[PDB]
Amino acid sequence: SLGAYLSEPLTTKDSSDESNEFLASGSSSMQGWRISQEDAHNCILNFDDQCSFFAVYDGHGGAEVAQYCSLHLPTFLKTVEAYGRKEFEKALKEAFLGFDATLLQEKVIEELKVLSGDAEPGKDSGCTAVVALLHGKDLYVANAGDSRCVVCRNGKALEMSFDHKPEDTVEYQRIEKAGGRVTLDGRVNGGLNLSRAIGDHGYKMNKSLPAEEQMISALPDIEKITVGPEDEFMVLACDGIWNFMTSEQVVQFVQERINKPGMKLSKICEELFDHCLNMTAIIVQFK
Ligand SMILES: [Zn+2]
Ligand SMILES: [Zn+2]
Ligand SMILES: [Zn+2]
Ligand SMILES: [Zn+2]
Ligand SMILES: [Zn+2]
Ligand SMILES: [Zn+2]
Repeated sequence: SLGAYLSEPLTTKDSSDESNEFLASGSSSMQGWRISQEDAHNCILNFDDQCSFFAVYDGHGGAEVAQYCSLHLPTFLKTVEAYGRKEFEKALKEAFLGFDATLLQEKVIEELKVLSGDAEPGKDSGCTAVVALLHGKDLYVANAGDSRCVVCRNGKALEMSFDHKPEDTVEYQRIEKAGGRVTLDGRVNGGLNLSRAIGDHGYKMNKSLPAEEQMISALPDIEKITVGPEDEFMVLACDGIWNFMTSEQVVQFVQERINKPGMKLSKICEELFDHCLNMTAIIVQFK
Protein backbone atom coordinates (compact mmCIF):
# COMPACT_ATOMS: atom_id res chain seq x y z
CA SER A 1 0.00 0.00 0.00
CA LEU A 2 2.08 3.09 -1.08
CA GLY A 3 -0.20 4.85 -3.63
CA ALA A 4 0.61 8.42 -4.67
CA TYR A 5 2.72 9.01 -1.51
CA LEU A 6 5.70 7.45 -3.16
CA SER A 7 6.04 10.04 -5.96
CA GLU A 8 5.34 13.06 -3.74
CA PRO A 9 8.56 15.08 -3.19
CA LEU A 10 10.06 16.18 0.13
CA THR A 11 8.39 19.41 1.12
CA THR A 12 8.19 21.72 4.08
CA LYS A 13 5.58 24.27 5.19
CA ASP A 14 6.68 27.71 6.31
CA SER A 15 3.82 29.27 8.30
CA SER A 16 3.11 32.46 10.20
CA ASP A 17 0.28 34.21 12.09
CA GLU A 18 -0.08 37.87 13.13
CA SER A 19 -2.84 40.18 14.33
CA ASN A 20 -3.57 43.76 15.12
CA GLU A 21 -6.65 45.44 16.51
CA PHE A 22 -8.39 45.46 13.06
CA LEU A 23 -7.53 42.07 11.53
CA ALA A 24 -5.80 38.69 11.92
CA SER A 25 -3.74 36.95 9.27
CA GLY A 26 -2.11 33.61 8.66
CA SER A 27 0.02 32.42 5.79
CA SER A 28 1.79 29.27 4.68
CA SER A 29 4.12 28.53 1.85
CA MET A 30 5.12 25.05 0.83
CA GLN A 31 8.38 24.46 -1.05
CA GLY A 32 9.91 21.22 -2.41
CA TRP A 33 13.38 20.25 -1.14
CA ARG A 34 15.13 19.98 -4.52
CA ILE A 35 13.06 22.15 -6.87
CA SER A 36 13.55 25.90 -6.59
CA GLN A 37 11.12 28.25 -4.93
CA GLU A 38 8.91 30.05 -7.40
CA ASP A 39 6.62 31.98 -5.03
CA ALA A 40 6.98 34.92 -2.67
CA HIS A 41 4.53 36.92 -0.62
CA ASN A 42 3.95 39.97 1.58
CA CYS A 43 1.98 40.30 4.81
CA ILE A 44 2.43 43.77 6.18
CA LEU A 45 -0.11 44.66 8.87
CA ASN A 46 1.51 48.04 9.62
CA PHE A 47 2.03 49.13 6.03
CA ASP A 48 0.97 52.74 6.57
CA ASP A 49 -1.39 54.75 8.83
CA GLN A 50 -4.72 52.76 8.76
CA CYS A 51 -3.25 50.65 5.90
CA SER A 52 -2.27 46.96 5.48
CA PHE A 53 -0.67 45.23 2.49
CA PHE A 54 -0.88 41.59 1.35
CA ALA A 55 0.42 39.98 -1.82
CA VAL A 56 1.26 36.75 -3.60
CA TYR A 57 3.87 36.56 -6.41
CA ASP A 58 4.42 33.53 -8.53
CA GLY A 59 7.58 33.18 -10.62
CA HIS A 60 6.37 30.27 -12.85
CA GLY A 61 9.94 29.00 -12.91
CA GLY A 62 12.70 31.23 -11.54
CA ALA A 63 12.16 32.95 -8.20
CA GLU A 64 14.13 36.19 -8.57
CA VAL A 65 11.40 38.56 -9.82
CA ALA A 66 8.92 37.13 -7.31
CA GLN A 67 11.45 37.63 -4.52
CA TYR A 68 12.34 41.13 -5.80
CA CYS A 69 8.63 42.11 -5.75
CA SER A 70 8.27 40.99 -2.11
CA LEU A 71 11.49 43.00 -1.24
CA HIS A 72 10.75 46.25 -3.14
CA LEU A 73 7.17 46.51 -4.52
CA PRO A 74 5.41 47.58 -1.24
CA THR A 75 7.96 50.34 -0.67
CA PHE A 76 7.76 51.43 -4.36
CA LEU A 77 3.98 51.74 -4.08
CA LYS A 78 4.34 54.43 -1.37
CA THR A 79 6.43 56.59 -3.72
CA VAL A 80 3.97 56.90 -6.64
CA GLU A 81 2.20 60.27 -7.06
CA ALA A 82 -1.38 58.94 -6.75
CA TYR A 83 -0.55 57.14 -3.50
CA GLY A 84 -0.01 60.35 -1.41
CA ARG A 85 -3.20 61.66 -3.03
CA LYS A 86 -5.11 58.61 -1.83
CA GLU A 87 -6.24 57.64 -5.33
CA PHE A 88 -5.51 53.95 -4.70
CA GLU A 89 -6.75 52.42 -7.95
CA LYS A 90 -4.55 54.81 -9.94
CA ALA A 91 -1.65 54.30 -7.47
CA LEU A 92 -1.80 50.51 -7.85
CA LYS A 93 -1.72 50.80 -11.67
CA GLU A 94 1.17 53.32 -11.50
CA ALA A 95 3.06 51.05 -9.08
CA PHE A 96 2.78 47.88 -11.18
CA LEU A 97 3.79 49.67 -14.44
CA GLY A 98 6.48 51.85 -12.78
CA PHE A 99 8.04 48.96 -10.89
CA ASP A 100 8.03 46.85 -14.04
CA ALA A 101 10.05 49.58 -15.80
CA THR A 102 12.72 49.50 -13.02
CA LEU A 103 13.50 45.90 -13.90
CA LEU A 104 15.40 47.11 -17.02
CA GLN A 105 17.74 49.34 -14.92
CA GLU A 106 21.32 48.05 -14.57
CA LYS A 107 21.44 48.47 -10.76
CA VAL A 108 18.14 46.58 -10.36
CA ILE A 109 19.35 43.76 -12.63
CA GLU A 110 22.49 43.42 -10.35
CA GLU A 111 20.16 42.63 -7.44
CA LEU A 112 18.00 40.27 -9.57
CA LYS A 113 21.21 38.39 -10.44
CA VAL A 114 22.02 37.89 -6.73
CA LEU A 115 18.42 36.71 -6.11
CA SER A 116 18.67 34.20 -8.99
CA GLY A 117 21.61 32.32 -7.47
CA ASP A 118 23.99 34.35 -19.82
CA ALA A 119 20.62 34.55 -18.01
CA GLU A 120 18.84 37.91 -18.33
CA PRO A 121 16.65 38.13 -15.17
CA GLY A 122 13.62 40.38 -15.62
CA LYS A 123 13.72 39.60 -19.37
CA ASP A 124 13.74 35.78 -19.26
CA SER A 125 12.07 35.75 -15.83
CA GLY A 126 9.13 37.46 -14.16
CA CYS A 127 6.13 36.71 -11.88
CA THR A 128 2.37 37.04 -11.59
CA ALA A 129 1.32 39.42 -8.81
CA VAL A 130 -1.91 39.84 -6.80
CA VAL A 131 -1.95 42.64 -4.23
CA ALA A 132 -4.60 43.53 -1.61
CA LEU A 133 -4.27 47.00 -0.07
CA LEU A 134 -6.56 47.79 2.90
CA HIS A 135 -6.99 51.50 3.65
CA GLY A 136 -9.32 51.63 6.62
CA LYS A 137 -12.31 49.56 5.50
CA ASP A 138 -11.61 50.19 1.77
CA LEU A 139 -10.13 47.09 0.09
CA TYR A 140 -8.38 47.50 -3.28
CA VAL A 141 -7.21 44.39 -5.14
CA ALA A 142 -4.83 44.59 -8.11
CA ASN A 143 -4.23 41.45 -10.10
CA ALA A 144 -1.81 40.69 -12.92
CA GLY A 145 -1.84 36.97 -13.51
CA ASP A 146 -3.37 33.70 -12.34
CA SER A 147 -3.12 33.93 -8.52
CA ARG A 148 -6.50 35.01 -7.10
CA CYS A 149 -8.02 37.00 -4.24
CA VAL A 150 -11.42 35.82 -2.91
CA VAL A 151 -13.55 37.55 -0.22
CA CYS A 152 -16.21 35.71 1.88
CA ARG A 153 -19.12 38.16 1.50
CA ASN A 154 -22.66 37.29 2.66
CA GLY A 155 -21.49 33.68 3.29
CA LYS A 156 -20.41 33.22 -0.35
CA ALA A 157 -17.23 33.54 -2.47
CA LEU A 158 -16.73 36.98 -4.04
CA GLU A 159 -13.84 37.18 -6.54
CA MET A 160 -11.79 40.31 -6.15
CA SER A 161 -9.80 39.07 -9.19
CA PHE A 162 -9.80 38.73 -12.46
CA ASP A 163 -7.59 35.88 -13.15
CA HIS A 164 -5.72 36.17 -16.44
CA LYS A 165 -4.51 33.53 -18.87
CA PRO A 166 -3.51 33.53 -22.58
CA GLU A 167 -6.74 31.82 -23.73
CA ASP A 168 -8.97 34.43 -22.13
CA THR A 169 -10.70 36.62 -24.76
CA VAL A 170 -9.32 40.07 -23.68
CA GLU A 171 -5.82 38.51 -23.20
CA TYR A 172 -5.89 36.85 -26.60
CA GLN A 173 -6.99 40.10 -28.35
CA ARG A 174 -3.99 41.95 -26.88
CA ILE A 175 -1.61 39.03 -27.73
CA GLU A 176 -2.98 38.98 -31.32
CA LYS A 177 -2.60 42.75 -31.91
CA ALA A 178 0.94 42.59 -30.56
CA GLY A 179 1.86 39.87 -33.14
CA GLY A 180 1.80 36.94 -30.72
CA ARG A 181 0.02 33.58 -30.84
CA VAL A 182 -1.26 31.02 -28.32
CA THR A 183 -0.53 27.26 -28.75
CA LEU A 184 -3.29 24.67 -28.10
CA ASP A 185 -1.59 24.00 -24.72
CA GLY A 186 -2.03 27.69 -23.67
CA ARG A 187 1.52 29.03 -24.20
CA VAL A 188 2.30 32.50 -25.61
CA ASN A 189 4.43 31.94 -28.78
CA GLY A 190 4.88 28.45 -27.42
CA GLY A 191 6.92 29.67 -24.45
CA LEU A 192 5.36 31.14 -21.30
CA ASN A 193 1.91 30.08 -20.09
CA LEU A 194 1.22 33.50 -18.62
CA SER A 195 -0.45 36.55 -20.12
CA ARG A 196 0.15 39.10 -17.29
CA ALA A 197 3.28 39.49 -15.26
CA ILE A 198 5.82 41.81 -13.77
CA GLY A 199 9.08 41.17 -15.60
CA ASP A 200 9.30 38.80 -18.58
CA HIS A 201 10.39 41.81 -20.64
CA GLY A 202 11.37 39.40 -23.47
CA TYR A 203 7.56 39.49 -24.22
CA LYS A 204 7.39 43.30 -23.92
CA MET A 205 9.66 44.35 -26.76
CA ASN A 206 7.21 45.87 -29.30
CA LYS A 207 8.58 49.40 -29.59
CA SER A 208 5.36 50.42 -31.50
CA LEU A 209 3.10 49.70 -28.54
CA PRO A 210 2.70 51.20 -25.10
CA ALA A 211 3.61 49.16 -22.03
CA GLU A 212 0.04 48.07 -21.34
CA GLU A 213 -0.51 46.73 -24.90
CA GLN A 214 2.53 44.39 -24.92
CA MET A 215 1.73 40.64 -25.43
CA ILE A 216 2.46 40.03 -21.71
CA SER A 217 1.21 43.00 -19.70
CA ALA A 218 2.10 44.31 -16.16
CA LEU A 219 -1.19 46.31 -16.08
CA PRO A 220 -3.37 44.93 -13.23
CA ASP A 221 -7.19 44.70 -13.24
CA ILE A 222 -8.39 46.53 -10.14
CA GLU A 223 -11.44 46.03 -7.95
CA LYS A 224 -12.56 47.86 -4.82
CA ILE A 225 -15.08 47.04 -2.07
CA THR A 226 -15.71 48.52 1.36
CA VAL A 227 -15.54 45.74 3.94
CA GLY A 228 -18.25 45.62 6.62
CA PRO A 229 -20.11 43.27 8.97
CA GLU A 230 -20.81 40.64 6.33
CA ASP A 231 -17.22 40.34 4.98
CA GLU A 232 -15.75 37.58 7.14
CA PHE A 233 -12.34 36.99 5.56
CA MET A 234 -10.33 37.00 2.35
CA VAL A 235 -7.90 34.53 0.82
CA LEU A 236 -4.95 35.22 -1.50
CA ALA A 237 -3.37 32.19 -3.08
CA CYS A 238 -1.37 31.01 -6.10
CA ASP A 239 -2.56 28.86 -8.97
CA GLY A 240 -1.48 25.71 -7.05
CA ILE A 241 -4.70 26.13 -5.08
CA TRP A 242 -7.14 27.28 -7.80
CA ASN A 243 -5.98 24.53 -10.18
CA PHE A 244 -7.66 22.04 -7.73
CA MET A 245 -10.46 24.06 -6.06
CA THR A 246 -12.98 26.72 -7.03
CA SER A 247 -13.44 29.97 -5.13
CA GLU A 248 -16.60 28.59 -3.54
CA GLN A 249 -14.86 25.39 -2.44
CA VAL A 250 -12.01 27.33 -0.85
CA VAL A 251 -14.35 29.71 0.98
CA GLN A 252 -16.32 26.69 2.25
CA PHE A 253 -13.08 24.91 3.28
CA VAL A 254 -12.08 28.02 5.31
CA GLN A 255 -15.62 28.39 6.71
CA GLU A 256 -15.57 24.58 7.82
CA ARG A 257 -12.50 25.62 10.05
CA ILE A 258 -12.16 29.33 10.89
CA ASN A 259 -14.03 29.72 14.12
CA LYS A 260 -12.99 26.33 15.61
CA PRO A 261 -11.30 26.68 19.02
CA GLY A 262 -7.51 26.90 18.76
CA MET A 263 -7.53 26.83 14.93
CA LYS A 264 -4.70 29.12 13.60
CA LEU A 265 -5.28 30.82 10.20
CA SER A 266 -1.87 29.46 9.04
CA LYS A 267 -3.06 25.95 9.96
CA ILE A 268 -6.13 26.28 7.71
CA CYS A 269 -3.63 27.15 4.88
CA GLU A 270 -1.63 23.99 5.67
CA GLU A 271 -4.77 21.81 5.62
CA LEU A 272 -5.87 23.43 2.35
CA PHE A 273 -2.52 22.42 0.85
CA ASP A 274 -2.97 18.78 2.13
CA HIS A 275 -6.46 18.49 0.68
CA CYS A 276 -5.18 19.91 -2.63
CA LEU A 277 -2.02 17.70 -2.73
CA ASN A 278 5.17 25.64 -4.61
CA MET A 279 1.92 26.47 -2.75
CA THR A 280 1.29 29.83 -1.16
CA ALA A 281 -1.79 31.16 0.61
CA ILE A 282 -2.72 33.96 2.99
CA ILE A 283 -5.95 34.21 5.00
CA VAL A 284 -6.97 37.60 6.37
CA GLN A 285 -9.82 37.63 8.86
CA PHE A 286 -11.48 41.03 9.25
CA LYS A 287 -12.44 42.02 12.77
ZN1 LIG B 1 5.45 35.64 5.40
ZN1 LIG C 1 16.72 45.06 -2.22
ZN1 LIG D 1 -9.13 38.71 -32.15
ZN1 LIG E 1 0.10 29.80 -13.41
ZN1 LIG F 1 2.32 28.75 -9.59
ZN1 LIG G 1 2.62 28.66 -5.96
